[PDB]
Amino acid sequence: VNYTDEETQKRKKEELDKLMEPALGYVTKIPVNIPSVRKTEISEIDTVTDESLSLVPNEDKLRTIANENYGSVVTKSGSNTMNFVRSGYTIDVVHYGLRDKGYVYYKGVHPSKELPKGNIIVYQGEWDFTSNADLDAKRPNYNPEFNGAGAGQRVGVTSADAKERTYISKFNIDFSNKKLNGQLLTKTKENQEKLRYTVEANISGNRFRGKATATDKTDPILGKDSEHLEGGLYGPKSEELAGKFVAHDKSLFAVFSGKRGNDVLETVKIIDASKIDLTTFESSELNNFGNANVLIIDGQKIDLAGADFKNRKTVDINGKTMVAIACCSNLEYMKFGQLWQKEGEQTKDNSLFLQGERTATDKIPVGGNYKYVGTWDALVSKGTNWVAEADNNRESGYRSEFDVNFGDKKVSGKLFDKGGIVPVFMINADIKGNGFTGTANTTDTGFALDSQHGNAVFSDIKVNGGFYGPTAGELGGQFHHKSDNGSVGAVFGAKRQIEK
Repeated sequence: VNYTDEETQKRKKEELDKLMEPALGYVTKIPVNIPSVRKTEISEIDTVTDESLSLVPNEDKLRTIANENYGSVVTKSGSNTMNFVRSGYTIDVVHYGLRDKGYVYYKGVHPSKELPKGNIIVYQGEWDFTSNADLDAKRPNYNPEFNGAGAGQRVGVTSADAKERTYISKFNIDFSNKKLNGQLLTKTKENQEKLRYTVEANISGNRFRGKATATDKTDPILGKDSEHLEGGLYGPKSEELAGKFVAHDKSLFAVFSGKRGNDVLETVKIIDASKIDLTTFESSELNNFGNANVLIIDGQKIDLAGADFKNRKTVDINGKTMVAIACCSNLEYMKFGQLWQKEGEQTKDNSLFLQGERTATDKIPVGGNYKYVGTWDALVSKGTNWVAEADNNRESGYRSEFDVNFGDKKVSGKLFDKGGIVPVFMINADIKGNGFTGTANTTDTGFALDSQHGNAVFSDIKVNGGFYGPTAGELGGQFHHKSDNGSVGAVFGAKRQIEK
């Protein structure tokens, strides 16, 4: 007697919804019937959190079982075609019995921060799948598409088990409308194509959510619809994509990849996510999927939302205990602050970070003058340390104030020390697209590190920033510099104002 958990129809839906959460990648186990049961659904769908394309998800765990049973592992990843994504399988091809057969996966690297500006862009690639296992269903003993007999009855069938067929994918991405359509086809040895799924999805950030409609509902294996297709663009300028879908009855798990051609396209920033190392004052990029209220550290999520003005978040990731101070509550489409690993009594690898969801270029105001008001975080190093930390005091806190002239395409900013009446930094930038670029300067004489005490002087430090939100109602930016006569790293964000 096989006793299992009674999963409500509600519970089943919620289960699939969790699979829609963006990630660098996903991997699944190929179902294998235990001798007791007759049906094994696709169940253990795990996220991929490692950031190296050479690492094949769970191949290590499979090679372990394979060697003991003297099996033979074969891996298909598309590594000879793709530069930023990997997809396919790792399979024990001489599999028999009840041991593990393998895994189906996709993973990607450098979640895209720039998309092509518009038009319809073709992406071509491949796809793969594993089915579930079901004795009490459909599947004929002879299946002209798959090698051998009984395919899909006691063990899940995969694209690896296909007879002289290739599995090709084609996508049209409408970047103007952030829509995506696609076809998943099979091609036989006689160059004859057969459509198996059509794909439709909506782009948000660098991710897409949608559905896969089965072409042939009489198909014993590839015949069920999916209301749960998710994937993402990868590569610095969306050179490639990858994703998955799960059939609504969990009878199929499919992965797909895609790569656009060599035609050079004009791109636009959709996402800002970078960090400044408060030791080297170098800037490095962070993974991000289009949500600025989520920080991705080692492929795992940290929620930055909170009830206070700024919030301290502590999450344990890969043994490393991380702490992030995220500001601010009044900013809906951006976050900035401090990031470090808690030694427990120190801080390891201190850094500042900036994240934001860029405004659409055609939604940047063509004219007008507005005031932006927020805070900032910084660190200055010249013998001793000078710090600025985010606060809620608009009067005499670590204020950040901006006048934006959209007509003259100009941004002018001032960063104040606490209690100060004169800014310590003055920002002068030019608005280009949905961002701005310029310089940060101290006064001729600078500002005291604190009450013979050395003080900081900085000339023409490069400033990078962007406008965030539907109508650019928020802005933020960063700058950093390393030298022997003083170093600095700063991040700031501000909210557009109205007059009462």
